[PDB]
Amino acid sequence: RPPNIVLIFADDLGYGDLGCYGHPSSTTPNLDQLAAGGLRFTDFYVPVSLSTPSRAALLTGRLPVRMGMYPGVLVPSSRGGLPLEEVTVAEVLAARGYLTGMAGKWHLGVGPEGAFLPPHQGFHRFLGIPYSHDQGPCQNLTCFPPATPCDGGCDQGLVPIPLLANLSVEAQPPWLPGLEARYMAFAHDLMADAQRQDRPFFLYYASHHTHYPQFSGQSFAERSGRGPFGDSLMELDAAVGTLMTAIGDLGLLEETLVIFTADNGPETMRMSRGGCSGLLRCGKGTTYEGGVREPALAFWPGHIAPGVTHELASSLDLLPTLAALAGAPLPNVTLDGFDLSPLLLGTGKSPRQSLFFYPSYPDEVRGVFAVRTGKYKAHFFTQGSAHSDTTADPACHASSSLTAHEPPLLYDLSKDPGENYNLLGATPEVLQALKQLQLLKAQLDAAVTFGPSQVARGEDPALQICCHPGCTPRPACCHCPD
Amino acid sequence: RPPNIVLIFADDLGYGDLGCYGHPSSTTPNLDQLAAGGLRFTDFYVPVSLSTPSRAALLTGRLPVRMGMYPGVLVPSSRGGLPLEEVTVAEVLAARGYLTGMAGKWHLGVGPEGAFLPPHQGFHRFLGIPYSHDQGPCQNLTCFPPATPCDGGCDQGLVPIPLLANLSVEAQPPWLPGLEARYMAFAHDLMADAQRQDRPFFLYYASHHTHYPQFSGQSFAERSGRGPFGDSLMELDAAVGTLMTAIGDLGLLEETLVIFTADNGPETMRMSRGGCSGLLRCGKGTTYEGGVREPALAFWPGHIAPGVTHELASSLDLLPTLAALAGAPLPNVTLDGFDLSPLLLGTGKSPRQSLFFYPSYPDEVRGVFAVRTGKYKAHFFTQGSAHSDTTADPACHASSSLTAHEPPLLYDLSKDPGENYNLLGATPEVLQALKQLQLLKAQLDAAVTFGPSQVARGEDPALQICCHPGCTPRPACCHCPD
Ligand SMILES: *[C@@H]1O[C@H](CO)[C@@H](O[C@@H]2O[C@H](CO)[C@@H](O)[C@H](O)[C@H]2NC(C)=O)[C@H](O)[C@H]1NC(C)=O
Ligand SMILES: *[C@@H]1O[C@H](CO)[C@@H](O[C@@H]2O[C@H](CO)[C@@H](O)[C@H](O)[C@H]2NC(C)=O)[C@H](O)[C@H]1NC(C)=O
Ligand SMILES: *[C@H]1O[C@H](CO)[C@@H](O)[C@H](O)[C@H]1NC(C)=O
Ligand SMILES: *[C@H]1O[C@H](CO)[C@@H](O)[C@H](O)[C@H]1NC(C)=O
Ligand SMILES: [Ca+2]
Ligand SMILES: [Ca+2]
Repeated sequence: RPPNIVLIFADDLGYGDLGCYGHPSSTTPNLDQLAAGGLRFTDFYVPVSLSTPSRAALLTGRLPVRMGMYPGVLVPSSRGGLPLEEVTVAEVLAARGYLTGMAGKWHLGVGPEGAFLPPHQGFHRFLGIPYSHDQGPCQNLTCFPPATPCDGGCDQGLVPIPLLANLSVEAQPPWLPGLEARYMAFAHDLMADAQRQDRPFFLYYASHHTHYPQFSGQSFAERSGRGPFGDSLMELDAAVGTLMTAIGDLGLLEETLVIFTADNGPETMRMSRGGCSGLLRCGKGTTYEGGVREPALAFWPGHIAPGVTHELASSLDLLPTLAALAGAPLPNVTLDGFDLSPLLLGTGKSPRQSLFFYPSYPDEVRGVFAVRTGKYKAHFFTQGSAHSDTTADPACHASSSLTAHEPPLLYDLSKDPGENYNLLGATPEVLQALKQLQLLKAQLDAAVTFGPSQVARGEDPALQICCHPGCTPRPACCHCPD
Repeated sequence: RPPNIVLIFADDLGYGDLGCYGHPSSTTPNLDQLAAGGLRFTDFYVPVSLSTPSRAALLTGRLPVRMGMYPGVLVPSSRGGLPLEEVTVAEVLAARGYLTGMAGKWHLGVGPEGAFLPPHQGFHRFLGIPYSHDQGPCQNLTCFPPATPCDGGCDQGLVPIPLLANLSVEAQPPWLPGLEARYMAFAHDLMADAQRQDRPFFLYYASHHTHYPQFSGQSFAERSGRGPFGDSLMELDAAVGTLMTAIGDLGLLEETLVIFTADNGPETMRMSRGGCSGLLRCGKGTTYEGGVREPALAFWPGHIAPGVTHELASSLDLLPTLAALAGAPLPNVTLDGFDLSPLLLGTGKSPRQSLFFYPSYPDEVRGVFAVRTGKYKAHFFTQGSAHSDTTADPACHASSSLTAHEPPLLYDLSKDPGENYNLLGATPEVLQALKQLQLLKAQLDAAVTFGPSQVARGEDPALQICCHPGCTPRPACCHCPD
């Protein structure tokens, strides 16, 4: 019997935000305990530093450029989305007899009649927002009870963020100081129903937590010590605790695999209300470590022994790994990941030796921006980001334009994870690594062909989810609070 | 019966170097275990970001400017040193019937006939170097076995670093790839002798570890994964393990208080061979967090319960704390520290509410550079440092000159520990904190009077420790290897 898989996916969380990663003010007890009793990756990566492309890779196990998930991210009125021809991790597990369920952020397309929503991609049940919770006006929305408004006002001229139950609206806009609870209830029911049916479950919990605007329930409002960002993180942390308690009540601890990760680096433009990359450089939107190296925790009593691993792992590896753990056969399409089960179970080492990073806005001429092989990371092209502004490092700012590098900036991450000292700024070891890194790039650029841009398919405001069909005057008239 | 006190003092170690503090490549098993089974401070500080002044504060529990321990640091031919009129933590414990012993770096003066050496300051036994191990030519010295030279060549035109046994030379220069062992042996004997005499011991272990040049024994050479700096840290870590094993063999675990800390931030000019401040800003030589906030661990089974504390603590508090734990009466002189025993034992909170930081080169006109009260830290004067060069942040570089600030740069460390967002760049809470921080500064500048500069007393090459008295041609002729 395959194990119960619980996949927690954080939004805009940095490498140095969790307590178990050394943050001085963060409050993350549950996550610290999960790490204390399980594997903790120090070198877990994501191919792209943005929500849409990153998530596209997690579910499909393939580089975002293949399925046209570029450039940037999808908006509410986007005409495209994650292709149906694509096979998600939910689809492979469902065929294996898994009760699949997703709670939270999707951001992988909505399309016409909701053709791109979770129910059509392999999930049995679904409760959450079709995209980032800031993609819709929030001037009047309350982020912290009793009545503390969400700063910034969010994306204007849009229909309020809808809380969809499968394919139909449940609220619009939902009550943020209580949206988390709805997810936990949904999660507990999914597991309970799965238990009584003698059927394994799969909970993809894509939290809105630590993405702007920062929100929370009265239970965490001003309780972290790190302010708004802290309270939001404390809620995400508590959500992990409740899921563990629920699994504990059902007596599934040793029969359930829990995994925690985030989609991309910290949005430092949010300043004190944003995440922290720690010692790593830059953040969200950039190909620097701070934006692509995400925290990761593997928990599974009696199977995954507690410790810390410095071995190379990526979000592209989850699908094949989970498929191997569930006995579910891998899809026909070429995956860009590996089976990390040996590493998790402790029977061997990780088969991942190289990592490829693409920019927020890729093209077939420049190709991959950075490649890592072993402890060496080359930067063929560097670029800053608006998401990584307000930092002391000028390289992260939007001011820093796309500059090419020949020879590339070579960094030894084992002794310089902060990417401060360029080696080629020679040694037989270094020189050999260079020729290797240059060849790996050329090989991928030659093989990988960019799939048709889904984002370039245009926008149509008629695709915006409205609570009252044939409403007037749209989109403001689309309403149905709690 | 008072507890056995073991004080491990690291040299040039950053806030983000230990594994338990989130470093991706560091290997520090013993220290990670010590933290896992004891208190771990997230807000432990030092008044000055340099070796000499910092150490002067640890032993005396008073601000370095009081006893004239400025400016900069002491050199081998320095005419001055830590005043004998000063009462060290070794002196108060010795009177309480403690077998005191120091192993490692002193850097608190040597003087004429060695009038400033440890034996005259309260230590019964002593084995170590009178100052930084880089203060003397190292072109020919081997840092890593079998025959790997120390890079940089160190301070030229000086007598080789002497390994003193109390007041007399034992080696010059000593074998670095084996200097650590001599310290451990000395430590084990000190504890053993103390045990049989039914007398409590006090081991001040001031390691040379993570200070340049990086050295190690064959046991750790290329075994950390972080290179030279890593190997050096791995040895320091192992040294902690052996001291614990020794205490375990004597069955003193619950009767011995172990404390680990460092004197100042990472010397980032050493680049990949230097420390890491983590998410904190800048490093050694600066008043920024990266240079004054040091890691700290309190271990004591059955007394100090494992956990993490965000409460304010300083190296200035150790003397009064240890004196309270040993029942030893505090000296007549005014201490700038507090008794942290309630915090350690868990019977109460830390009495420390404010922290004052002085620059590498202070003066009575400008006074304190930065003051912290609660979660707010004000910067009345900012300055970079050569020790903090080669970083991406321009504020740390030596290029950044001493600039005044009116109103001061106000930072909320609870939500901005990286000191990126100046609040005064207003709010009743903030505005009230400002007037408070401004008053605290003015009060200290008015009260504290700078003691006569010991460093300004001049240099005399005749004070250099020579193995062969009346040698020729000095100082090169002063030799006695192992
Ligand atoms: C999404 O839709 C499915 C049906 O397509 C719902 O599943 C049923 O849910 C009820 C409880 O509400 C169970 O008693 C049924 O056994 C479920 N049927 C199946 C086939 O699983 C699901 O609850 C819906 N979820 C949301 C959040 O709307
Ligand atoms: C420093 O000097 C003291 C004496 O002033 C030494 O202490 C004696 O050491 C021997 C062992 O070598 C013991 O048997 C004696 O009992 C010790 N006497 C006292 C009064 O403690 C000490 O060993 C010397 N240490 C170094 C490193 O030179
Ligand atoms: C709140 O104000 C905004 C404009 O600032 C407007 O878009 C929204 O409809 C208003 N809603 C309510 C409930 O007042
Ligand atoms: C080694 O060379 C240095 C000069 O580079 C000199 O100071 C030292 O005395 C020499 N020692 C030996 C043992 O060769
Ligand atoms: Ca994201
Ligand atoms: Ca030092």
